Amino acid sequence: ENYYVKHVEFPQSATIEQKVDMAARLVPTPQQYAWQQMELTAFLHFGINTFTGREWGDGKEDPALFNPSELDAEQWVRTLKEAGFKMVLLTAKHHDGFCLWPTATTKHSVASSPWKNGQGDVVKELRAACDKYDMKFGVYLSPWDRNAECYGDSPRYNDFFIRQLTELLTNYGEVHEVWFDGANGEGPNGKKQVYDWDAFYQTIQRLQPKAVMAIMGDDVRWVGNEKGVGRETEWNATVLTPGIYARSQENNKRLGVFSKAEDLGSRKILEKATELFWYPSEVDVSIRPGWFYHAEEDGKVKSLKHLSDIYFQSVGYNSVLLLNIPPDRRGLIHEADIKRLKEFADYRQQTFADNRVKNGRKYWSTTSGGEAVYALKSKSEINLVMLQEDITKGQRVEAFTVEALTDNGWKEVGKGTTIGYKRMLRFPAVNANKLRVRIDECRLTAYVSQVAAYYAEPLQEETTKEDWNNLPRSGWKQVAASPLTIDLGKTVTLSSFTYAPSKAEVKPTMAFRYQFFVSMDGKSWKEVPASGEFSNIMHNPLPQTVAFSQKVQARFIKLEATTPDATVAKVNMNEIGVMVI
Repeated sequence: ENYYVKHVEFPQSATIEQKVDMAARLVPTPQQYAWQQMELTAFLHFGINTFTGREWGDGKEDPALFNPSELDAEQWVRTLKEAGFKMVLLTAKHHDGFCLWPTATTKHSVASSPWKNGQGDVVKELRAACDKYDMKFGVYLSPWDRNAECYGDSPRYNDFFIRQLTELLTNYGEVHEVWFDGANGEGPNGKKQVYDWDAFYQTIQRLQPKAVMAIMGDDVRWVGNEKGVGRETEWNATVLTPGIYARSQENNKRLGVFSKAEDLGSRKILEKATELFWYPSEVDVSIRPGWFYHAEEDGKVKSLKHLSDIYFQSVGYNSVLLLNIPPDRRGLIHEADIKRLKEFADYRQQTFADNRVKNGRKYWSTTSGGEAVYALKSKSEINLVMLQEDITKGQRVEAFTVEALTDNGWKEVGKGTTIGYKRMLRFPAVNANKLRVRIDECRLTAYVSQVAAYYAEPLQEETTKEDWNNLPRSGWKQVAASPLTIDLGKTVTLSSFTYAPSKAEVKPTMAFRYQFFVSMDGKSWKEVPASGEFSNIMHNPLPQTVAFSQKVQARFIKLEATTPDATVAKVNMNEIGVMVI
């Protein structure tokens, strides 16, 4: 049994059967395998953009603006260690070109900033904190540089880039990941850099034998979006050609593949492929809407439910999750982010504390149609199953089914396609005493190395914060759907009600003409005087607050409405707000 490390070329008139056989035996390097094991890593977007409020800087920023008031990289790393992250990855230089360490290559760095009298080095402080907490360290060094005069004079910039890279990879200990962002906004006009990606790779390999080269790299593949969503069917043995190879643009176009594409490795797409790459997916997403810190987003840190969903759709979908948490203008991770990271870590810890499968590491070799049964611990209730393949021998599983043995027989609890490094399936809780896994389809013989099962507490979405409703709807009860009639849950005095079409979107069924009524007992209804028209709502579906002439006492409210077409409107309780005095 032989394996192809990282790349395999199919012989010129290989049959699909031969391609499948070779594909099944394509395997990660030790560095790629070690990377995969991390699972959960942290991005730190920090730089001059933190101080200007921009997501992308333009290269004209004054270094004087870089001035963190109380920077503490130990606070960053302690927070992230405690939250479960296995590496921290710093934006040493973003597209704006401002360097966070005193590089010999340019004046456009912390050396030209007032921070610590020009004597600072953020990269150094982060490395010292990683040293203290035994945290792995990675660097983001933007290929696109909007400050450097030599950008787009290709050989000069390539040398410049290598000199920056060499500093980062020489003076700051071991580096486990080097991130080369593909983003470039020069556009059809402006500067045209031809990067020497191979020389950059040779530098990395010489200085940092453990490192993987990511994104514009052939070690780690961008998942294809920034929203935190991987693929249910995730082939890390992939036809997608790393962008750093000169042949990539033509070969990817010929196969109809690109980073965001749906299918990057099915047998169907193998048909026109002439080679295959071990090039595994990394899901990058921010804890906030933006990558850099904005105070405006302090109330927009992603909810626990959303972060959990991201986890299940990343780590649970055979990707590594790289979650960004941006330090602020103090040079600290903000309190809101800290609290939410702790919540997320506590949720994962609770969820994975008690594996209910006994003997789940019985290594299982099977071909298509094979089944394996696993006993559960006494009195198990489960709603989460985790599977792994032995990817040291390739990625092989193509379809599978999972069943749980109840008091009243086997119940199907999930179905999937790929497994890979790790695949998790969630389903409604069941009480069961065994689990059965069936490999419906696989390449060659599949090797399942673990099955595990858990009870994950179901999480509720966060309540949307609305400045036009100050009586939480958790206390309301719907009395009637049409006309929408609502018991607010106690007697209040109202200054207004608001009608907010769902998603602020126009629809044929929206309210236009209306009468609003109030009652103390839900039987005797008094009309509240109002214009009776949500004027222009069919061209502007943003919320409309109807300010009352008088303070209005109410226990129950009722909205009678017709649509722009004079039909009966449909209104949901979530589209109504009130302001209590």
